[PDB]
Amino acid sequence: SPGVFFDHDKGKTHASGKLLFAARVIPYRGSWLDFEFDAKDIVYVRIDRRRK
DNA sequence: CGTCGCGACTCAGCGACTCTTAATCGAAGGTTAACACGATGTTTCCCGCCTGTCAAGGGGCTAAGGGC
Repeated sequence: SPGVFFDHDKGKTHASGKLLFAARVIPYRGSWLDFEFDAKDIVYVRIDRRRK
């Protein structure tokens, strides 16, 4: 369904054991947006999972 | 007697091939300037050569009947 999503990572793709909390808003028709974090504790706008 | 001028260093990071094994039924939707000679094939009959009938004629071979 269209709307913002916050998929907290379950440890996978983490530095050691930390979570990611990828805040992604899925539009009904358009380009996806990802506001996930990293091990450096920084929010990166991974638009449509292309770049970070 | 300190650092920094100047060097590697491994750490991260970024890209990327497969989804068993047989099977349940066959195809599958759009895109919308106008015209002109020329050289280039396309398609029809038309005679040329030749092929394939059956027949006609005949003879030559084979065989069957009659006579001594």
